[PDB]
Amino acid sequence: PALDLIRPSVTAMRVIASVNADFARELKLPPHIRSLGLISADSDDVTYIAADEATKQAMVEVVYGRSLEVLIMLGGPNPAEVRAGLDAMIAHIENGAAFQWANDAQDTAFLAHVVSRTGSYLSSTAGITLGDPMAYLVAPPLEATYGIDAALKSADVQLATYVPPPTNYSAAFLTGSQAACKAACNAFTDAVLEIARNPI
Amino acid sequence: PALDLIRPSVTAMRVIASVNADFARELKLPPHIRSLGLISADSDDVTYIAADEATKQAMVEVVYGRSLEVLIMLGGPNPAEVRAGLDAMIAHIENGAAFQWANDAQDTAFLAHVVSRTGSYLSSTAGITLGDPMAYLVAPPLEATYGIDAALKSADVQLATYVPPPTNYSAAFLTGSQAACKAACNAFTDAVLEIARNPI
Amino acid sequence: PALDLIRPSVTAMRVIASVNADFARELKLPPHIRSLGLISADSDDVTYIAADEATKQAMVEVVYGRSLEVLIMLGGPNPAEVRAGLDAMIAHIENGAAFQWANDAQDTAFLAHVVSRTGSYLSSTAGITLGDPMAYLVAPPLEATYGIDAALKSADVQLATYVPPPTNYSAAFLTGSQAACKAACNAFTDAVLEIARNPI
Ligand SMILES: [Zn+2]
Ligand SMILES: [Zn+2]
Ligand SMILES: [Zn+2]
Ligand SMILES: [Zn+2]
Ligand SMILES: [Zn+2]
Ligand SMILES: [Zn+2]
Repeated sequence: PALDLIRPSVTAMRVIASVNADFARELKLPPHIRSLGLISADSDDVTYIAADEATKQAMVEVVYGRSLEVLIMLGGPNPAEVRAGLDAMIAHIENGAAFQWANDAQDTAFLAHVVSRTGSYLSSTAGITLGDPMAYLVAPPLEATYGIDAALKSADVQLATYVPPPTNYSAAFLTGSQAACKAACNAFTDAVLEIARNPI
Repeated sequence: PALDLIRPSVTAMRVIASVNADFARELKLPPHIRSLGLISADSDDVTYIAADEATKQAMVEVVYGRSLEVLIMLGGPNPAEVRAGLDAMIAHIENGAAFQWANDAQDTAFLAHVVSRTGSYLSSTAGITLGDPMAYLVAPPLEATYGIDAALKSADVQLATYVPPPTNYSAAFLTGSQAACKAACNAFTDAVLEIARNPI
Repeated sequence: PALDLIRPSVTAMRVIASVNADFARELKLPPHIRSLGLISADSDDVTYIAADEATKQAMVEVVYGRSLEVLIMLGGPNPAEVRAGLDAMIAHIENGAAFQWANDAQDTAFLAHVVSRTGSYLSSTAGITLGDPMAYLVAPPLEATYGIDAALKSADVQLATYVPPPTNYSAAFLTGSQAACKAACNAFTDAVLEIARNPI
């Protein structure tokens, strides 16, 4: 209704304890990576954030990950490090960051979370130092653009990465400090809400 | 009765997460191998084929394996790679290659499977390139010899390894292509069946 | 009553598959150690002996461990080696070495076990060769001192480590042979029992 979460979910899972010679290659795989985790899920950005958050709890890395709703192949040395990694992705997936509705009619959904310590997945899919804070904002395009601008007019932050909307949602990440990351966040959600009630 | 499978089974299992200094030695163990998998089973050849098939799914290798009905000690770096290995052996053991009866009286049992991509266990217990196809034929001695010959007179194949029968069954492996590996296979089973009905 | 065991127990557990950069450091952690096991328990000495006994079953080592009743952080390369390690600590904890009562009134408790092959935890918290036998004697202070002396007057053994009592119990370790380790052990328990009935 208001800002009620949207529990995302895990739809499939499977570990490949020892990726083929020929697969690791075509796949373009560091030598050190012979184990593999396949995770899929519904929300992309909420998985993106998991992939990230499991790059900190197991020595793993996101070999891959795009919107289908998703797929994230987590790479690691032995399986036991990609397990803990997957088992974490789930955990940050089944109960962590979540979209939210922006109207009551439940038909215009947004996403304002703060990543306080980027693991290696977004530090990198966004010109950043590993760990720097971040504001991951996802909303419908138009609802999106207007909200960033606001975002920005709200805190000393910068666009930390930005090809625009053309997810069928605009997403964007803003760094700066981390409180400022938060206000910006707040202000993103208000923007997007004034429009979902009355702009749109 | 006819060619009804003979489900083999797993009788025991145990991982040794960290083999003794002194055991690894007497055992003649590569340094890289400190974990160990003990598997036992009934059918030998069907385990042999598992040992093989788990050498492809976990970075493991068959440190050992002979007919007792069996024992296969799988070697690996950490345990988590010998687990996935054992868990696979089982899987290819509880539901994969299987002996079959050759008479109806259920008392003369054979084994004709095709290993399309040898892992490192048989490529090696048979002058071969790693992965080359293969025809693993097991049958009572006499039923055995007559059937190979046939085997051979059936497809362009070669004996890829062969000390003869003297398992209480003759076994033998034939390489060549892989279709030819199959006909040879077919022709092995017919041979062995004409005798189990009427030669024997 | 007499010498009835005192089952110790495991109160908490948790694996940290990938210890922080900054934690491993402050913690003073070999590079090779990125996985971590936290175990806690009631009896200290009985955990001490586990920590030890799991240093032999998984490639792990006791990064830490003191009396609180306890905490033992087990260090290892991947998690799969610290798991097997923890799972062993438990096993030698839930069913192995155990305190015992020394009176019937159940209020003066002792501990006489023989560690026949020290792993790396005590070989080292006691000038010893890795594996040398050992006699780990824990008893109330006074009950303690009198009993060692006896200990010693009983077998050719040596104090293998000794800051005295000031556990709220004196503990001490005696090496020598391993039978002699045992008599010494026996004689420690009698001593401590003559006093728990009548000295004390
Ligand atoms: Zn594991
Ligand atoms: Zn948030
Ligand atoms: Zn595992
Ligand atoms: Zn077959
Ligand atoms: Zn494991
Ligand atoms: Zn004892």
